[PDB]
Amino acid sequence: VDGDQCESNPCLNGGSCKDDINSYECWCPFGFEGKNCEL
Amino acid sequence: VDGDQCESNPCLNGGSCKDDINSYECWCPFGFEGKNCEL
Ligand SMILES: [Ca+2]
Ligand SMILES: [Ca+2]
Ligand SMILES: [Ca+2]
Repeated sequence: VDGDQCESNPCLNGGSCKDDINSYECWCPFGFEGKNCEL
Repeated sequence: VDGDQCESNPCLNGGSCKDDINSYECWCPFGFEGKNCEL
């Protein structure tokens, strides 16, 4: 089944990665935004 | 704001880089150590 899309640490800047099905979400610290916390 | 300090792949020897705020961390394979898995 689907693997772990967080294994590559896609979330920058201390963001917490949650694995989804063929995708991932980043939970960013306050005041970082963007899909990977890059803003 | 803060950039991706994993730019340029600082972790050696198969290590995995995680971007933090103004810093990065490496996970290193068993048998390797140092900040950048260089020891
Ligand atoms: Ca997945
Ligand atoms: Ca390099
Ligand atoms: Ca960073």
